Amino acid sequence: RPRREVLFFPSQVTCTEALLQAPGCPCSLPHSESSLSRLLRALLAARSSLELCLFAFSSPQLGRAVQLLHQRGVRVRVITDCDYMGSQIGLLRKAGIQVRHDQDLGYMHHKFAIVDKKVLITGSLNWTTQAIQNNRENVLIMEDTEYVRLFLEEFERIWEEFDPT
Amino acid sequence: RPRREVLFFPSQVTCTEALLQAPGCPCSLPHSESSLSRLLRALLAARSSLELCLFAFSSPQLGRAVQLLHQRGVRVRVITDCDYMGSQIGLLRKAGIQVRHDQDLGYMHHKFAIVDKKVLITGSLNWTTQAIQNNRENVLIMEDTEYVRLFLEEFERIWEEFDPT
Ligand SMILES: [Zn+2]
Ligand SMILES: [Zn+2]
Repeated sequence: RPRREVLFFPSQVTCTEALLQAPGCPCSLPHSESSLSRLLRALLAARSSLELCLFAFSSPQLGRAVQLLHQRGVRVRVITDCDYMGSQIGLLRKAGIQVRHDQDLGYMHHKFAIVDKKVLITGSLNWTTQAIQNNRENVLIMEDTEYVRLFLEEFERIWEEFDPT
Repeated sequence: RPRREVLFFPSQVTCTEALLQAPGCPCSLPHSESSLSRLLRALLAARSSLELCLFAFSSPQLGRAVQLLHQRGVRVRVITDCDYMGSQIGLLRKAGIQVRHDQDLGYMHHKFAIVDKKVLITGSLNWTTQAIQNNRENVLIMEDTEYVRLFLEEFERIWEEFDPT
């Protein structure tokens, strides 16, 4: 019953235009699933809340997904290692998504996301196009109440530590 | 019944001299458990096989643990991103442990270990003293037959790809 998946990267290059509600498919890419499309779908399943705790976040596809969730009324909170001050984090911040951050020293090295306080997405993968398309990486997607509890506790500790006020 | 733990880092600094069978405790460090001691114990529980697939590996404590397992007759196979050509990987290689490697370009970005084809240890953590003592990181320790199967399959694919012959 409970979701337990693992995605291995590098991801196959596939079309995500419909998934990401592209404005305006006739493209040449495969229209089938990949590790990236599976990750996107896990995130886009969010109806209530998304916590993101990511060392690095520059993927425009993943940025678009998070944008759409914010536009849908999902409560999005993001922690990254760098403040990123046309970056994705810059665009998320401009859209009104709360982003808190570390010293850009390497210290905040988690790569996880929590969807609706019920699904934990966690791996070796930094959310960058370079890593997604080129690196050997893993991302776990788990509906596990204890892991979600413990990761949400960690998230909230880091969230409060980085409160700009 | 099945093990499902998560270790969060940075690790408390605690004594590991007895655990790592130090030659020759009167030290000033706490003699209690930490995220690092828990990781060490998970590895040292190996009786048969250890597969390590690690972006970076420079921790002398973790190096010592792997050494001891090799000396105990455990079948140790290591994949790292860099060839490391007094490094830990150098010392493991000299001791007769088979190490295979990537291009030192960032591509081999996993941070996992498989103990006795039954426990998967996987996280955000690179096995370096700097990361262990300073970074916010997670390491999962899971007795999960499907995750172990799929991670062992991935390991073997990478192992064969990097066969020096
Ligand atoms: Zn298309
Ligand atoms: Zn001691």
